[PDB]
Amino acid sequence: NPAIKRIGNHITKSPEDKREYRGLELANGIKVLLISDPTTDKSSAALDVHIGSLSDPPNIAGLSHFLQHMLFLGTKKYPKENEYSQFLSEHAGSSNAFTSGEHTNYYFDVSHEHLEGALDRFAQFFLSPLFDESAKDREVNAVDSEHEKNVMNDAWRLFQLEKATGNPKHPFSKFGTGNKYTLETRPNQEGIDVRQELLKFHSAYYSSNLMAVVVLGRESLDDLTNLVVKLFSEVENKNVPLPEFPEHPFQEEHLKQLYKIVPIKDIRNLYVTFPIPDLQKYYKSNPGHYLGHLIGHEGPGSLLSELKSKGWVNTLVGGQKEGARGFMFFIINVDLTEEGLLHVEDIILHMFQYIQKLRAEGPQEWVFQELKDLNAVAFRFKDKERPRGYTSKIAGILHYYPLEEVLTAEYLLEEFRPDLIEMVLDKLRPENVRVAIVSKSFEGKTDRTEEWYGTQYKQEAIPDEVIKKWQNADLNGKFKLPTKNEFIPTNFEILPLEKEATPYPALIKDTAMSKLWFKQDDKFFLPKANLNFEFFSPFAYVDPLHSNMAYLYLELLKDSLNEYAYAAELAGLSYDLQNTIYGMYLSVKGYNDKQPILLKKIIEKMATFEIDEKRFEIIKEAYMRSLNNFRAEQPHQHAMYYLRLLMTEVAWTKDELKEALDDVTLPRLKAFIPQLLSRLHIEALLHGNITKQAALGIMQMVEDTLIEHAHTKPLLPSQLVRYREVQLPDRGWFVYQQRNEVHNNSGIEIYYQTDMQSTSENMFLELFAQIISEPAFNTLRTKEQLGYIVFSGPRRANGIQGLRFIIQSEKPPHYLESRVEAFLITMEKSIEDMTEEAFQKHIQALAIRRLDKPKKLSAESAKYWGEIISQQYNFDRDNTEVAYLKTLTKEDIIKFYKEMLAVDAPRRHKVSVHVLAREMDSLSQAPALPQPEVIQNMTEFKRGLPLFPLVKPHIN
Amino acid sequence: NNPAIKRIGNHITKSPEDKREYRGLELANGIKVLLISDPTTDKSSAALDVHIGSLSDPPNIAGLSHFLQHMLFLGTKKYPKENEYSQFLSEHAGSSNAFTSGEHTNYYFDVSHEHLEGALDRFAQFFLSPLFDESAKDREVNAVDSEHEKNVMNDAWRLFQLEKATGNPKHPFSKFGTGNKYTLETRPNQEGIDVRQELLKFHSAYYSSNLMAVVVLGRESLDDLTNLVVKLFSEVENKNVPLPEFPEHPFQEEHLKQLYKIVPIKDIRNLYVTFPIPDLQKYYKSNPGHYLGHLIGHEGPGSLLSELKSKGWVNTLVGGQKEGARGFMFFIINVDLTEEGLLHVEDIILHMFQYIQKLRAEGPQEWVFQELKDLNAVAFRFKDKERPRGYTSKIAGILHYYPLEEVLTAEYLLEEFRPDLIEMVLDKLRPENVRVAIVSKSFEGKTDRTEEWYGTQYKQEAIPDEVIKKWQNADLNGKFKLPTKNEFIPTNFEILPLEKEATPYPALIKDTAMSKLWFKQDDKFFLPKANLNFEFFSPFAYVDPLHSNMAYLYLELLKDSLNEYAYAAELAGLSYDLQNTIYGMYLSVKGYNDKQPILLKKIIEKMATFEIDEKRFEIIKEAYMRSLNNFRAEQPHQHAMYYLRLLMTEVAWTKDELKEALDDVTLPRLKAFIPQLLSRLHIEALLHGNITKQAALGIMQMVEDTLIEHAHTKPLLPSQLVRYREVQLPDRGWFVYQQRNEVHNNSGIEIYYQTDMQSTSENMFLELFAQIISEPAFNTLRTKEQLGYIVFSGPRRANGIQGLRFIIQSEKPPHYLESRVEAFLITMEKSIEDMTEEAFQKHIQALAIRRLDKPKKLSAESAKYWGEIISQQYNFDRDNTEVAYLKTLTKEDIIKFYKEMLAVDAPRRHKVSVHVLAREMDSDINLSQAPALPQPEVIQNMTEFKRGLPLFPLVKPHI
Ligand SMILES: COC(=O)NC[C@@H](Cc1cnc2ccccc2c1)c1cc(CCCCCc2ccc(NC(=O)[C@H](C3CCCCC3)N3CCC[C@H](N)C3=O)cc2)ccc1F
Ligand SMILES: COC(=O)NC[C@@H](Cc1cnc2ccccc2c1)c1cc(CCCCCc2ccc(NC(=O)[C@H](C3CCCCC3)N3CCC[C@H](N)C3=O)cc2)ccc1F
Ligand SMILES: [Zn+2]
Ligand SMILES: [Zn+2]
Repeated sequence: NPAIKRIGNHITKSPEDKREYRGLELANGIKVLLISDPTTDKSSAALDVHIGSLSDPPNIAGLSHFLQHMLFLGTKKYPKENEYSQFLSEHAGSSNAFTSGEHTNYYFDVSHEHLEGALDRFAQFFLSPLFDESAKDREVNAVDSEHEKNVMNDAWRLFQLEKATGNPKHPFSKFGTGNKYTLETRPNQEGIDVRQELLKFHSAYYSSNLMAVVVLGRESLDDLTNLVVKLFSEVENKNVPLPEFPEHPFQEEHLKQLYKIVPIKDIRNLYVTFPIPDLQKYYKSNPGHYLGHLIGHEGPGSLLSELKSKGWVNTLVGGQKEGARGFMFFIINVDLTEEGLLHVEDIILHMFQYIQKLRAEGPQEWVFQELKDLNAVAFRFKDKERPRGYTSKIAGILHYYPLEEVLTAEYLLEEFRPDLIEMVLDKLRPENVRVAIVSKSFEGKTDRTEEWYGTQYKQEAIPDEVIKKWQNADLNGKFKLPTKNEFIPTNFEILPLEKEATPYPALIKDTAMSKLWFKQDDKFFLPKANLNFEFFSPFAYVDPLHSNMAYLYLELLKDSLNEYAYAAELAGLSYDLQNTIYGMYLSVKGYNDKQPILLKKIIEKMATFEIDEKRFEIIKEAYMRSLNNFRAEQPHQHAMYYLRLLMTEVAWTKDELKEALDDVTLPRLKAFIPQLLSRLHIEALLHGNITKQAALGIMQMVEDTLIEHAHTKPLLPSQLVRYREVQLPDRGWFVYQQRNEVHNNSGIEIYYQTDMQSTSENMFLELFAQIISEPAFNTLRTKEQLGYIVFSGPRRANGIQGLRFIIQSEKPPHYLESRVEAFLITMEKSIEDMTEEAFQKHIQALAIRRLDKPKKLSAESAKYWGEIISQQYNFDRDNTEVAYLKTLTKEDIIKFYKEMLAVDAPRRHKVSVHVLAREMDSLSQAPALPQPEVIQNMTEFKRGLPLFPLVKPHIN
Repeated sequence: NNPAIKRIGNHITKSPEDKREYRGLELANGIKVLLISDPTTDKSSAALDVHIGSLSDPPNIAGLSHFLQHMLFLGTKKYPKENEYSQFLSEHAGSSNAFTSGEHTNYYFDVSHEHLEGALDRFAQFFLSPLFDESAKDREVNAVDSEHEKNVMNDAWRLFQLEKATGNPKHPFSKFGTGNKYTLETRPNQEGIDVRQELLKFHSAYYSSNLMAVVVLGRESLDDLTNLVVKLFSEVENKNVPLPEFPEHPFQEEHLKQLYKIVPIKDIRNLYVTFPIPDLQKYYKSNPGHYLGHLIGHEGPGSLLSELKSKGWVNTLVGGQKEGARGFMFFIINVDLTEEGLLHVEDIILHMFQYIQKLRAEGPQEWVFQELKDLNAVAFRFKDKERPRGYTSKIAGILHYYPLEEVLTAEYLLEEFRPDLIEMVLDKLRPENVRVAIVSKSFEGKTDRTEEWYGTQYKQEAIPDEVIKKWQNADLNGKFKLPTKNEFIPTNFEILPLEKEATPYPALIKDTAMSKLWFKQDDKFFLPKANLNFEFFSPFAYVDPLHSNMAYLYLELLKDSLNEYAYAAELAGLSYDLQNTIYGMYLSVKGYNDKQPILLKKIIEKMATFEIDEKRFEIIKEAYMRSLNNFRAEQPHQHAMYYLRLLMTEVAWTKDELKEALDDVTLPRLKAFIPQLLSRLHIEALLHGNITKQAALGIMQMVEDTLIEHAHTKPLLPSQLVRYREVQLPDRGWFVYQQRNEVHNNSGIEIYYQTDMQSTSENMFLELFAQIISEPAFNTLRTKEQLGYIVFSGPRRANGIQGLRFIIQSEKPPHYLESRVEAFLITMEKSIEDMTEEAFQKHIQALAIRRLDKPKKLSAESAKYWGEIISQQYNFDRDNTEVAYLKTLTKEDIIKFYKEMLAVDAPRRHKVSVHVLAREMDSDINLSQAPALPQPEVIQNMTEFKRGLPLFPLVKPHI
C-alpha cells in the first residue's frame, strides 16, 4: 500500500486505443506500466533489468546471458525448475527472454484467466531464485548451441568484427553471447567456480532501482496495481549506479581506417561508419532520424538514385545506430555491384558530396514537419500488438522515458532544432570515417582472424590523399533535396459497416478474367485495407527460362518504381510483388486513402514497362549470385528444399534456374512480358476499410488497365491447373541424400505422408501433432541433445498432408532416423497410458491455438488468403474443425497412428531427405527399420508414381 | 493334256525381286485363272470376279447385282448351314469380303495357309449350288439399306450419284447401284414383284463362267494349285453370256457446256471440271491419259497448280483419266477453292484451258514418257510384297482386261511412245466438251433441283457461249511451263552388305541430351529403301491452344512451301510426312534411300529458315478454321472416341478452344513462335532400312547441325521431357460424358473398362479376354441383335495404361447399347465357364500366331519399332516374351481377372462411357438378360473430372 513512490500522470495514448494504462514507480525504484484490457485473449508480464553483456566480467564472457538462462530455474516458493514452463504449458501460455548489451528482458503470455498464477511464478525469480545446479551443464550447452548457430551467419560475424577493431579495453569489444569455452573450459582451467561468479554478478547488479515491470490483463488498473505492489515491493533495492559508457569505443587511432573482410555467401557490401555522441537525450527533436531520412532517402535526387544510376550499388541503408549509453554511430551501408567494388573511393566521395549538399542548403523545417506529421498518423493508427511483444518492448522503453511518454516514445517529435542537425552533420566528416569492404575478392589477401567466429580480414590506414579528396569534394548537381510527399494520407474516414457486410470474405465477382473475394473490416476499424492479387499464367513457370524471366521482370519492375513507391512506403502505403509457381502475386497494404493511386501506377507500369539495359545486367548478376548463395544456407533449409522438389509435380531446381539464366537476353525478356500478360486469370482478396462497390471498382480498374495496355484476355478454365503431390506407395520408404558443402551440421526432413486433407484427416493429424508436440521437444532436444533444431508437426502441400520431423544435428541422418522412430514407439505407449483428463487437455490446447483471434487486419487477411491460395475457401474452417476435434477419442488417435504412422502401419508412406555435414562420411529401443529405396534421379522417382487428386473447393 | 484346261499361259512376267511363282491358265468353261505359289505366306487367299455389276441391274430393282452379292454366300447344297463359310474362316484365322461395281462383282477370302482347300471348297460351292436362304433375305435388305444410309451422309457418294443423275438418264451410267429398303422391299411389295424370283432370274441370266476370273494364292506348288482349281471350278456352268459394252458416252451434247451449283454437307468449296473421253483402256501399253494426267496434275514449278495457288484461288488439284465402263471414260481436273477462288471460277477454268493449250502448242514429249516408263519400271521391280487377300481380288479383276502373261505388269509397264494417242486425247480437252460443278454452302437456299437417291440440293445452268468463247480464245500464259528433268529419280539401288555388328531389333546408337537414335539395318526385305522417323520434342508445341494452333499452321505452311520441290521426290518414290503432335512434331521420310539425305536436308533447312508468305498464311489459317468446324460433320462414333481421348488424357485442347484461340494467331505471333519452338528440342529417331550404322549417325548429325546452325537449337532438360498420364478411375465407378452429333441421325458410343498399367501379365490377361470375346461380340451385337452398322471391341492403350473398349454406332439410344453390351459380357462370362480346354487352347493359339505374325514389308516392321519408341517402353522382343507368358495362362486366370476387373459387380471395375446422341434424339423378345446397371455419374465439366481424380504413373522403359 505505501509501497508506491509515485503514480504518474496520464499515459498519452492514441484516441483509437481502448486499453487503459497506468504508470507508477514502486518505493524500491521499480518503474511500472499497467495495462487493463478486458477483451484480451491473453495476459502478459515483462521485467527488463537495465544490466547486460557490456557489464560481463572480462574473465567470464557471456555471464549476463548465462544468468538469463539460470535465473528461471526454481525458487523458494516454487522449487521445481519445470514449474514455470509447465504452468504456462497447461494454461495456453509461453515465455522467452533475451540479453542485450544493457538489458536482460524476461517475458511471458498466458490465458487471461490465469494472470495471478503466472505472475506469481515469474515474480519469485526476482525474490528468492534457487539457480538449480542440475541444469548447469545443459544451459551451458544451450548458450553454446546459440553461438554455434551464429558462427556461419555473415551478420553475426560482421557484428563481432566491428567490436574487435575498436578499443580492446572498452566493454564494446566484449563477446556477449558466450559459449562452451567461456562458460566451462576456460573457467575450469582458470579455477573459476561459475556458480559463485553467477551468484556474485546477480547480487551486485540485480537491483530493483534498475528494473521495469509491465503487466497486461483483463483486471482493472486498480487490481493490476494491487497485484504488482504485492509481488514486486519485496524486490531488494541495492541502489546500483546505472552503467554509462561515455567514452566512444572508436578513438582517433580507430578512425580513418579501412577494413577488408571475407564473407561466407558471395556478398559484396560497403559499410561506412562515423562515431557520434549519444543522441538519445534529443529524442524530441531527433536530429539523427532527420539526417537518416535525407541520407537514406530513395526518392528522386537521392544519394541512392545517383549511386544506382552510376551502376555502383543497388541498396542503401543510412542513419543512426545505437551503441550503448554514451556512444552511438551514424552509418551509410550499401551493397555493391562488380563495378562498385572497383569504385569504393568514388562511392564514399558521392556520400560526402551528398552530406555537403545538406550543409550548403542547411536544415529544412518542412522535412521535420513532414516526419512529425507522419509519426503522429503512424502512432494514432498503430495496429494492436500481441501482448507478449507489447509488454517486453515497454519494459525496455520504461528505462529511457518518463512514465507518461512510454507509448509515444518512438513516435512523437516536437521542437525543430536546426542547431543539433548542424551539430550531428559536422561529425559526418572524412577525418571521422571508418570503412569496411566485404567481398570474396579478399580470399587469400588477409592476415588477421577474429577469434570468436574465425572471420578473415585485413586492416589498413586510409591514405591522407584519399581523406583530402573526400574533404575537398565538389558540389554535384545530380543530388537534390526530396520534394513534398504527395502520399501523406488525409482521409481517415472509417466507412460505416454496410447493411450487407459479411463475417468472412464473400465471392462478389466470378468471371472468366477474375474471382473477387471481399470483406469489409468489422473488427479493427483503422483506416487501412489489404489488397491481395494472384495473377495466373501458364508462361510464368512453363520452363526454367520463363521462371527466371518472371523473376527478372518483377525485380526490374520494382526497381524502376522504387523512387516513386518509396514516398508511399514512408507514408504507410506499401506493396509486395513476386513471381510464383503459377504466375505473380501482388499485395498492397496500408492507408486506403491513396491506395488506388499506388495500385493503378503498379498495374500501369506492369504493362508499359520499359527496361533499362544497365539495371537488367546488374539485376541478372545479383540473381545469379542469389541462386549460388543458397549453398551457404542451413542444412535443414536444404533438406526442406529437396523435399518440395521431390514431392511437387513440377519444380525447377536452383541448378536448372542458374543454367537457363545465361539465355535470358534483353530482347527475350522484352518479348516475354507481353506474352506473360497476354492471357491472365486474377484471384483477389480485398479486405478492410472499403465498401462492396469500392472493391468492385478496384478489381475493374486492374482488369481495365491490363486490357488497355497489355491486351489481356481471360485464360480458359482448363488452363487453370495446380500441381499435385506425389502419391507414395503403401509401406514404402524412400531416401534422398545430398551434402551441405558449407555447414558442418546435418539436416533432415522426415515426412509420413498421410492422406488428402478433409475435416477428419486434418484433426487426426493435428491432435496427434498436439499430443507429441511437447514430448518430441523434451525427448529429442532436452534429453537426447540431438540438435538446436528439433521440429515436429503437420506438413501441408497441394491438398495433401502428413507428419513431419525436421532436425539439424551434429549426428548423422541415419542416427536421427532411429531416434525419431524410437520416440514414435515411446508415444504409442504414452497415448495408451495417458488419462482421459490429460487427453482432453490436448483437445482444449489445440482448440485454443486454432481459435487464436487475429490482433491486426493483416493477420486476418493472411488467414483468408491461405484459404484462397489453397483453393479450399473454408473461411469458417477453425469453428467446424474445433467442433469435430472435441468429438475425438483416444481410441481414434490409436487407430489412426496404427493405420498410417507406426513402423508396421499398413498405409505407411515415408520419405526422408538426408543432408550431410561438410566433412561427414557418405536410450529407448529403436524399432527395426527396412532398407530404404534410394532416389538417384527425381524425374524417374516422380514418373514411377501416381499423383494425388486436387482438393475439392468448399462452395457456399 | 488335261481336258478341263483350255490353255496354260506362257511365262507370267514378274519382278526379279518377287520369289512367288506364277501360273496363268484358262479352264474349258471359260474361267481365266492365276495361280500364286508362296511357300513363305502366313495366309492363303482366293478371289472370284464376275464381270457383271450394277450397270446390268434390271429397271424393276435398282441395286440387284449388289443384293445378289449379299444373297449368293448364304448356304449351298454341299454346305446348307447359312454361316458355314463365315464360321469356317473365323475358326481358321480367315476373313472374307466382296464388292459390286458397275461391271464387276468380286468375292474374296484369306485363311491360315494350312486350310486353303477347306475354305476354297466352301467358296467354290457358291458358284456351283447356291441356295439363297429366304430366312436371310430381310437381314440382307437391311444390310444393303444400312450401307446406303451411311453413304447418304458422305459428300463424295452424293457427288458420285449426282454426276450419274446429270448425264443421259436413259444410259445405264445413271442407275443407282447400291439399292436400299425402298428398292429391295417397299417398291417390289407395292408392285407384287417377287424379289427372290427376280434375283434368281438375274443370277441364272448373267452368272456364267466365261465372264468369271479366279485367283488362288497358297503355300502349295503351282501343280497342286492347278489340280485344286480344276477340281473346284471346272464344273461351274457356262451360259456363254455376252460381255456388256457401253460405246455410247453417257454424256451427250445436251449434257455438255453445263454448269452445276451443289450444296455439300461439310463446309467445303470444291470445283470439278470433267470432259467425256472414248475408252482408252486398249491403249494401256502407251497410256496417253497417264501421260496427260501426269502433266495436267503436275505440282512442280510451272504447273497449272502453282499458278492457281499463286493467284490464291486453290490449294490442291487432282487431274487425269478416270474409269467409266467398257466403251467410255472421263478426263477430270478437280480443285478445292479458297474464298477468292469461289468468286473466280471462270478465271480458274481459263487458266486450266491455258495450260491445256500450252501442251497442245508444245506437243508430246518423249522424255516425259521416258521418265514415267523408267519410274514405273523401278516401282514394279522394287515393289513391296502385297497382302494376299487384296492381291488376289485385284488380279481377279485385272484378269478380265489383260493377257495371262501381263496381269502382274498390267498397271506398271509402259512400252511404246504414242504421240498420236496423246494428241487424240488432248483434242477432247476443249471448252465445248466441258462439264463444270461448283460445290459450296453459299448455294444453300439458292437451288431448285434435288437428286432423289441422296437428297442432294443442286442447280443446273447452261454455260453462256460467251463464256465458252473466252475459254476457247484464252491467251498464251507464260507461267505455264513443262516440268524439267526430275533429278530425284533414283539410280543407286545397291543393297549395302549386312554389317558384322548388325542387330535383329533397333539399337540405341546415339544417346545425347539432344538426341536418342534407334537404328536397324534391314535384314529381311533387301529392297533399296529406308524409313527415317523423327519425333521432335518441345514443351511449346502444346503448352496451350494458341501454341498448338501455331505448331499446326507452321507445319502446314512449311509443307505448302516445300510442295513444288517435294512433288518430284514423291513421283520418284521418296515421300515424307510432317505433323504436329501433343509433344512437338513428327517427321517421317520413306522410300528409296538414294536421294533421301537430300530431301531430309531440304526439310530441316526449311524448318530452321522458314520465311512465311502472308497470302498463304491467311489462306491456310482460313482453311484450318473450316477444318476445325468440319469436325461437327464427322460420324458420332468418331466424336465418341475424340471425347474419350479429351477426358482421359492429363492435357487436351478441344476443337472449340483451338478455334477460339485461332483468331489470335497473327503473322507476327507465328513468326515469333517458330524460333521459340525450335530454340530447345529433344530428337528421338528411328532409322530402319538399307543404311549402315555410319550412314545413320551421319543423318542424325546433319539434322542436329542444321537445327544448331540456323535455329540455334539447344537440348531440353531431362526433367522437361514429361509425358502425359491417364486419369485413374475409382474402383466401382461409372462415369458418363454426353454430347450430341448435329449432322447425323445415329448415336455413337465408346465404353471403356480401365484395368491397370501395362505389364506382361496385365497385357495378356486383357488380350486373351479380347481374343475370346472378339468374334462373339460381332455375331451377337451386330449380326443377331442388329445393334448397329459399327460394332467394335478390343484392347484400348494410351499413356502406358490399358483396358477393354466397346465402340458402337447405332440408331438406338446410347443407354440401350449400354444394357446390350452389359448382357453380352454376362454371356461371355458363361461362355468361358462352359468352354472346353480344347476351345480355350485354340484361343491361346489364334492369339499367339497373330502376335508372332511377321511383318511382310519394311514399313510394317518399322511401325512395330516406332510403337515401342513412342510409348517409351522400347520392348522390341515383346511378342516372344508375351506369347511365352500367354501360353502359361489358364481358364481360371481369365475368370479371376474378369471377376476382379470387368464384371458388373467387380471390386475394381473402372467404367467410363462417352454417349454421342443422334441429331433428332433427346436425353423379353427372347434376348439375353441385361444386368442391373447403377446410376452413372454424369460429367458436366472435364476439368473438374480430371482434378478430382489421381493420375496413373507412366510405364518404366525396357532400355
Ligand atoms: C549491429 O551489427 C553490426 O554492426 N554488424 C557489422 C556492421 C558493419 C560494420 C561497420 N564497420 C566495420 C568496421 C570494421 C570491421 C567491421 C565492421 C562492420 C553492420 C551494420 C548493419 C546496420 C545495422 C544497424 C541498423 C540500424 C539502423 C540504421 C539506419 C536505418 N535507417 C533506415 O531505416 C532509413 C530510415 C529513413 C527514414 C528515417 C529513419 C531511417 N532507411 C529506410 C529503409 C531504406 C532506406 N534507404 C533507409 O536508409 C535503420 C536502422 C547491418 C549489418 C552489418 F553487418
Ligand atoms: C468416281 O467418283 C466420282 O465420280 N465422284 C463424283 C465427282 C464429283 C462430280 C464431278 N462432276 C459433276 C458434274 C455435274 C454434277 C455433279 C458432279 C460431281 C468426284 C470425282 C473424283 C475423282 C474420282 C475418280 C478418281 C480417278 C482418278 C483420276 C485422276 C487421278 N490423278 C492423279 O492421282 C494424278 C496422277 C499424276 C501422275 C500420273 C497419273 C495421275 N495426281 C497425283 C496426286 C496429286 C496430283 N496433283 C495429281 O493430280 C487419280 C484418280 C473425286 C471426288 C468427287 F466428288
Ligand atoms: Zn541464450
Ligand atoms: Zn454391300
